[PDB]
Amino acid sequence: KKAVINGEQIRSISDLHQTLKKELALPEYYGENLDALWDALTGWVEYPLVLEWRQFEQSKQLTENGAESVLQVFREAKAEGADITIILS
Repeated sequence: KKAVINGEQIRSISDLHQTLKKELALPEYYGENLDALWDALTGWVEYPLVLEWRQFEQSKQLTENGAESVLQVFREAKAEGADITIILS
């Protein structure tokens, strides 16, 4: 699939969990964190996936580790075995 993080519209990590829940297509109980996300990517999302993380600054410093976490997982998937392309530029 092709996920895309738009920090230009992400008001807070709240919209982030929705952007991943929208691209990855997560369910309602979606933990919206590195646990449910990692649980998803590693058993929910469809690879090869494209995590085009646009503005990774906004939303990331606005919290403590929401964007940097969904990312530690996205990358953890393309690393361990997942076939995801984590982009940030």
